[PDB]
Amino acid sequence: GAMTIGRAKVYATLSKIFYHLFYDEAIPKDCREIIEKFGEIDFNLRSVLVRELRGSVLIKDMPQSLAEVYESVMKDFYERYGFQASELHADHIAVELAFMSKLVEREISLAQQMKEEELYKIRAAQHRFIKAHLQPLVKNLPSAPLLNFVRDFVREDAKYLYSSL
Repeated sequence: GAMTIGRAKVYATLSKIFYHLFYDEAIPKDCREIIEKFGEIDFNLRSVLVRELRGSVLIKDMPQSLAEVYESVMKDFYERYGFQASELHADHIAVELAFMSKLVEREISLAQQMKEEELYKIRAAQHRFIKAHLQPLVKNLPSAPLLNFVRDFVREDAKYLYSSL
């Protein structure tokens, strides 16, 4: 219901914002206003910074052996749920957020089709994805209003999923 729709919207909206910042494009006012519903916020992050918000870059504790194959690790997870990374490295924050929005969009339908077992499985996949990939990425973000918002959202979403599981 309402919760699932909302989660999908936040993930999709954050993803789109990072894609625009990546290419040094203005954020559509439609996207801004969505995040501005939470209140006023600064959307000014340098494209040079945004381009490098990748898991294998931000996570300094990542072993070189893992960082060298991390794209394939990400793509293996994505392919399992029929997702393909658009344009950017598979471990880029924008792509990871887009993948979450897609998992949550599938959850919306499964909840209303009342498919209990598949609903548990999709939520379990979301939590697995956050624990393995997205949360480690976001915990290593530098401090900025947009990035802190993403931190807060992902932290609270994983708690939500853990409790629902």
